[PDB]
Amino acid sequence: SIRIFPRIAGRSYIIYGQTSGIICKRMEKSDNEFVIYNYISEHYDKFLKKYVPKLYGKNNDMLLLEDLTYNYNNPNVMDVKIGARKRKSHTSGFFSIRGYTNSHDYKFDPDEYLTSESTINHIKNFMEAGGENRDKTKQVLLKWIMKLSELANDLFEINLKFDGVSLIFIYDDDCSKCDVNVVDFSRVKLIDTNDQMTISAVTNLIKILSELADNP
Ligand SMILES: O=P(O)(O)O[C@@H]1[C@@H](OP(=O)(O)O)[C@H](OP(=O)(O)O)[C@@H](O)[C@@H](OP(=O)(O)O)[C@H]1OP(=O)(O)O
Ligand SMILES: Nc1ncnc2c1ncn2[C@@H]1O[C@H](COP(=O)(O)OP(=O)(O)O)[C@@H](O)[C@H]1O
Ligand SMILES: [Mg+2]
Repeated sequence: SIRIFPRIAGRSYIIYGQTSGIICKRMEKSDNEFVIYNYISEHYDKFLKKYVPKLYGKNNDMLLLEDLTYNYNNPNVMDVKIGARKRKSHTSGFFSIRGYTNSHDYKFDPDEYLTSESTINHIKNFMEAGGENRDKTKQVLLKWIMKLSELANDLFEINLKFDGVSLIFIYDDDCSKCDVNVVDFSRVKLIDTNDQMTISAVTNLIKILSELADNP
């Protein structure tokens, strides 16, 4: 019957679709996530196509979403919250890592406030599954930098407050494939300017990933 999806973070009920390449995410409190997918579809379709998993449909309170992990033999996933948290400040100042594949092995704790040193170490821990080939992990980082730098650019022209949105970083163990996408629109709001807090989150990650890519 029901196969639970292996979430990295969050609190939402998420299951595999009965069909390949789909995940079903329950909207717990309101349909606001659906309203925001549809708004972005009508007002910023290009943003939706570049950065956001496909919404294929709705079944009562379930969103049918593209499984970002589907085309991977051995996916490693990191969830980084880049939008404002509800009440708390960010564990790494401009963003909060919420989890990653194998994080329990490094005693990662999502409640722990981190220094720059510990933040960088947790991202390094996440890259460990990618093996010893410096050149291949560096190509993963550069492709993430490529898409995040375009996202930061595009966000200047989008009049949404991306409260609670996450970045889902994915790379294959063999480092042949990687991506990053924006998920979780449940608390996103209309506003009459751009979201400088969320832009600062992305530019700060671009800065951290760039030092990792340039490390000797
Ligand atoms: O601090 P946040 O905003 O990163 O964390 C929220 C938390 O989000 P998440 O960890 O499920 O993504 C849950 O909120 P929802 O995203 O589910 O609405 C927690 O329930 C929420 O606590 P609360 O809903 O009981 O206020 C966390 O917020 P808070 O710790 O800032 O209060
Ligand atoms: N489209 C997706 N494809 C693959 N994994 C996803 C997708 N959306 C969410 N996830 C997984 O589910 C987790 C929680 O997703 P999110 O939308 O942030 O839900 P919540 O509202 O519970 O925080 C993420 O950390 C990630 O592991
Ligand atoms: Mg979330």
